[PDB]
Amino acid sequence: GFTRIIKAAGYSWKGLRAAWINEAAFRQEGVAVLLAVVIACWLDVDACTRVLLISSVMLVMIVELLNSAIEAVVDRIGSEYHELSGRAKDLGSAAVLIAIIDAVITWCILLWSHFG
Amino acid sequence: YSWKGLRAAWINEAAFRQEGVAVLLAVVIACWLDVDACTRVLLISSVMLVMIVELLNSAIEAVVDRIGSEYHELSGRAKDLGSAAVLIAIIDAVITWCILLWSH
Amino acid sequence: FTRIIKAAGYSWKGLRAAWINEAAFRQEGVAVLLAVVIACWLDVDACTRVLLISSVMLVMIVELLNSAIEAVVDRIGSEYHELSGRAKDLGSAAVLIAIIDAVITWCILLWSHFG
Repeated sequence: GFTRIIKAAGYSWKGLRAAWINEAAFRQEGVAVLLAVVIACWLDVDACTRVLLISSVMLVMIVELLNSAIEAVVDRIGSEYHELSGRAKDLGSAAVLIAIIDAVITWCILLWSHFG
Repeated sequence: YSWKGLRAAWINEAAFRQEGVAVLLAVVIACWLDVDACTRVLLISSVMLVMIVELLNSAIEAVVDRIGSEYHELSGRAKDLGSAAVLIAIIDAVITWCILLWSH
Repeated sequence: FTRIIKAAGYSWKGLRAAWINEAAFRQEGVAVLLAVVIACWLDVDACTRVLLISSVMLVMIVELLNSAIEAVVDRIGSEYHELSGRAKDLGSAAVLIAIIDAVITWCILLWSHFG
């Protein structure tokens, strides 16, 4: 079904709008993302450098989204159950950090060869 | 664990079959074109990422369904959030191929 | 600046937990620093050096998200008394594709370099 694509596309924009509204950390990163994305589109670099500059930052977005989905499950569980170790939320937090450290290292290495 | 989940996602998820095709297709096309290593890697890694995310999405959807048969605001929020991550990976793959191939 | 310090602590607590508990994570931690060392020491261009480190770091990201899902299934599987590891499977499947992707990357990158 071709309409199945427009359906799953609907479920997506719903989760993008809901991430931007409820999740605060998603908003700040989205700023640094669209900035960096634009910067990459105007930097005089090669298609490999440009893609690597854009994708590394967009990975932060993807990971944060998966982190928000996990938290929504812990919150769901937290409504029925009383105690929460919050260890699942701690692991999803680390994943986002590693994505950021990655994008930072990516941008530095790529720009210090470029500007260097 | 590994092969049990890839055969489960293939038999069940229709969008995963379309990505499995896409991954292998990407590997081929990346190998045919006269491009350098980094280009070939980016051509493949981008599509493989879409698959990696879609698997994590289906993993979450599996948990949401196992928690309760009942839809909650927070459970619906979970599914939609993961479904959005897949889109970004798809778009990221689209951007990747465009920047690389327009330059070629 | 108070929310940022709070989140980074959650990340250290998460990293320290994954290290102590998950053996596969310790192997991947070794892999990252080793990937970094190998990628840097080789007279290698920027994009390749990034891709050599990025690909291995991506593995660590998926392993962490996987272990996060595993923790949720185990909170359920403790209070639900019903175990259908459909989720734990799909998680490990993702990490595998991350690893395959990493090997391919290192292959194609290092193959072209020494070509």
